[PDB]
Amino acid sequence: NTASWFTALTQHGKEDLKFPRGQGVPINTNSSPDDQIGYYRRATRRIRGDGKMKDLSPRWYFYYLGTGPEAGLPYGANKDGIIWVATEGALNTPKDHIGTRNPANNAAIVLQLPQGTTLPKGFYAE
Amino acid sequence: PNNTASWFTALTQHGKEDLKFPRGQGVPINTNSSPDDQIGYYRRATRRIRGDGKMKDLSPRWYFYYLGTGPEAGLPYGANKDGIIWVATEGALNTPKDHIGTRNPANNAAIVLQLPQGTTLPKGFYAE
Amino acid sequence: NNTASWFTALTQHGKEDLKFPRGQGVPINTNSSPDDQIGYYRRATRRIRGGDGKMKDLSPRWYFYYLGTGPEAGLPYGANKDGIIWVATEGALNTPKDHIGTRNPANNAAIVLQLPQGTTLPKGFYAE
Amino acid sequence: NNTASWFTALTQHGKEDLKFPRGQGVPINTNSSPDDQIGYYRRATRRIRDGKMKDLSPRWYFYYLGTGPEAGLPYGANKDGIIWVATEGALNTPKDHIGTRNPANNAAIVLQLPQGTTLPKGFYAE
Ligand SMILES: CN(C)Cc1c[nH]c2ccc(OCc3ccccc3)cc12
Repeated sequence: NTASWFTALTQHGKEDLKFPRGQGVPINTNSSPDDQIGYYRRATRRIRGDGKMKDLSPRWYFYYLGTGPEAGLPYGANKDGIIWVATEGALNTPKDHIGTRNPANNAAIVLQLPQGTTLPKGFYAE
Repeated sequence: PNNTASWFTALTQHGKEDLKFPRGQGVPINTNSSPDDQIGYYRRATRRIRGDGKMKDLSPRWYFYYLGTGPEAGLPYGANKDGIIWVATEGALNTPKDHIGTRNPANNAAIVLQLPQGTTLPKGFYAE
Repeated sequence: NNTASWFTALTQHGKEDLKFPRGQGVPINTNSSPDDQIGYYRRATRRIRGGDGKMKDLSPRWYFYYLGTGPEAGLPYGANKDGIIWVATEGALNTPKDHIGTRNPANNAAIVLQLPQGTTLPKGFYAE
Repeated sequence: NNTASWFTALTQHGKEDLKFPRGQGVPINTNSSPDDQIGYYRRATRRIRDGKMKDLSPRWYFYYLGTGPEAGLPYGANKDGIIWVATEGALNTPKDHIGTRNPANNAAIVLQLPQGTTLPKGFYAE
């Protein structure tokens, strides 16, 4: 059982998450500038108040390049539910030394975006 | 700064009943806490949202706060107030849990809420 | 002998594999104890001859089995195996559940798969 | 189906082949139990193209007992390119519950040995 190192973004709108070029990577003080590159993956949630199934707001979780459920996807690969982000000067190499989080040992880092970042309409952290 | 929060994620109600747990159950599991500390209250949070152009009432959410902490930190166990329901396990202490306090959401993530062994939640409630 | 899940299958009508948040996803079984609430879903894929005469896959079915029972009775909880996903209810014992075992359809109907109130499912799956 | 070691490789830059003392050599995996700390390293030499053929430094990959390209080998099995290792407290049972890694959805774990572990000469975790 693995997990993102960070908490999620919640989507309230109808369109997929998308950051402008050069933003989107959560702050992690234990990472280096080389490490600042990854993807957000959508997690869908469904529940049962009597209209059978109700789709809740999707959530989007960040994973460093080369880790997570899509560890094998190269940066920029087109896949539904996957969107790519990177900071200027980050290296296009797998971040196996960071890997993913095991919740039995570490709670998620509160997701925080760098000063001046623009979240698209409808998206909120926590 | 100046951000207070429940230590746990919310129980959302899509049914019509207020939250209620049979006496002895209903406090979420917190591996960083003792059985003395298993006492507190859920508190109701209302919300609206915008479908579009429609002042759309949303599903109530309930948040757990340990006894003596949170928005009703001053209220004693069992005090009657609309939007507040009480919960505790057997053998928990009727003492304020100031050492646990509330969560700083900038500093710590919420604990996803899970009722302990053999605890069901009323119809129309779900964790998220 | 040869046996069956105690429960009817969950069919995957979406691209997403079956998954549940920790604590969630064990089928409701009034004949069962909170100690027993631990197991796995196993994907069963069927092929069929299509109208063009080529084999083609049907929608995958996911069958629940209590821990220590069924086709993967040898696996400990959390084992890594394609087509196997794990579920456990808060406070279930990580012990093999050989006392409840698997079903003989000769003398036992399957229990209609029902998930506890407030269970979050992935898209493509439906909770009756 | 086609899988990979859970860990990055040990590269043999020298002429010593792997060998650890009693109870040493199992990589640090916090998603495993004292029961599981048992398995083998398997050599993987690669060949590269002045226009002749060329060996590179052999890469040793760790596979838990019961898993990998030699999953049907019991502990202590004698085979060229196979070295065996176990921690005190481990079980001599196939660890199919760990299995091997699909790189599509899991990054490699950087191979790390516990403090005090002794390595032969010429061996490095790149
Ligand atoms: C939150 N967890 C602690 C749940 C967990 C309990 N017992 C496990 C055994 C294996 C596992 O994941 C398999 C695995 C992971 C990394 C490397 C090899 C194999 C996960 C778990």
